[PDB]
Amino acid sequence: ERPTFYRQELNKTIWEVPERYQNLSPVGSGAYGSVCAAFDTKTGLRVAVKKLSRPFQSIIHAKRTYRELRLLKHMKHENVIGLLDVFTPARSLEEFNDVYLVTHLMGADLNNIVKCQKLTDDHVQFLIYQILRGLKYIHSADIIHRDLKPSNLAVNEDCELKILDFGLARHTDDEMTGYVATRWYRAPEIMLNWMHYNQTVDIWSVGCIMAELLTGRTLFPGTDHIDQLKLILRLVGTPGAELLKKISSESARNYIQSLTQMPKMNFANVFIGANPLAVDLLEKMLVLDSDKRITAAQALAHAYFAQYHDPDDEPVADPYDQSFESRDLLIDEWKSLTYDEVISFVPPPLD
Ligand SMILES: O=C(Nc1ccc2ccn(CCc3ccncc3)c2c1)c1cc(F)cc(N2CCOCC2)c1
Repeated sequence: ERPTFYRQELNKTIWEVPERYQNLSPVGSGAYGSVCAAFDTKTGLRVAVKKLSRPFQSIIHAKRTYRELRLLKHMKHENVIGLLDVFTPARSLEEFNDVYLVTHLMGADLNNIVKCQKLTDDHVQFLIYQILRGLKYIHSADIIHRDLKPSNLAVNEDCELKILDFGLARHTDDEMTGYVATRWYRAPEIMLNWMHYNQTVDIWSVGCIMAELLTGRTLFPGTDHIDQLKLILRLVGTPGAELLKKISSESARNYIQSLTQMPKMNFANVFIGANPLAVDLLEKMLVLDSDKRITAAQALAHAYFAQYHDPDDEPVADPYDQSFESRDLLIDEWKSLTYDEVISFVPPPLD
């Protein structure tokens, strides 16, 4: 049953993959992984193959490897990345040291859609509807994306959208410093660590994306974390009594009350010419208090998407057991858990 593997050096990386994968070519890499494009001769699909970099070098890395595979094996939704294959060249656990993941090849993301074409209200309707439909699914499994930005959304020529995560390196202080797309879509409560965050972090990110599809421009292109907070508060208004109380960071909470109070602005006078229903939806997404933000499920029932809403084709996820996240284990334990998931993978219906 075990395929035959062949070797190849590509940018100083030894790729050992099954013979089904041909025409391997580097797309990109980082600390957590290397990615190639290839052609899958079994399914006939252009695919991305990610080779994980030192997946078991520490506890943190091992747990991270296990986490991603558990996530990917669970996600089965039209608007969310599907796992086509996972494999390792190793014939046993003793020699299990490499993991490769395969999915459908992107190419075009929402970033290049927004820069290099005219988007109509009906295109915006369709693209945000598909982000929220994917999001209803993943939130239903208590999965939080936390890094939704236009580079993590794949968009094909028919305007069909998938949510993925193309993060190949760590989410460090330096990667979030300055004038960077890395921070522009983050809910303020996670950007400044105000509190224990909830899944409505992702809804904040949708609002910033929806706004950018409407105007063609970044909503909050802060030059640093504080400049970004100023851009945000200028639009949505400074916190009132109720929200401040909920900010457990005494340090965060005292910086806020130094700011001069500002009202929420008129969104119709920022988003000029836009569908009044878009503006309405945006006002419900872009709300400082995460408790009061619209959820994906609620947002799908909004008038703005009447053209597309179908309550019988907006599925929820099967229960997802995340108890491992509380679990403390050894590198070797995380590794064998990971091995069991590799060996147990069943590919999706062909094709
Ligand atoms: O996208 C993820 N992983 C992944 C798996 C396989 C491949 C192959 C290539 N890449 C890089 C991205 C890419 C894909 C296709 N074509 C070009 C590039 C992979 C990345 C991924 C990982 C996660 F930990 C969470 C989510 N989320 C969690 C929350 O819900 C959404 C899914 C997605």
